[PDB]
Amino acid sequence: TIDQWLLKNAKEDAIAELKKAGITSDFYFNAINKAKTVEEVNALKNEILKAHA
Repeated sequence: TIDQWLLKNAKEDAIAELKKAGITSDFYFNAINKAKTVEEVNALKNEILKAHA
């Protein structure tokens, strides 16, 4: 039982506060859904800190 996988939950609760940080790229926001859990969504955001910029 791992339907939680699909995710699609932290991508909006996180994008709603990251779009203000300035990062407006779509390569990170779109990949925010591929995340597995909330730790994977917020985790990808921490990657833009280095992977990007």
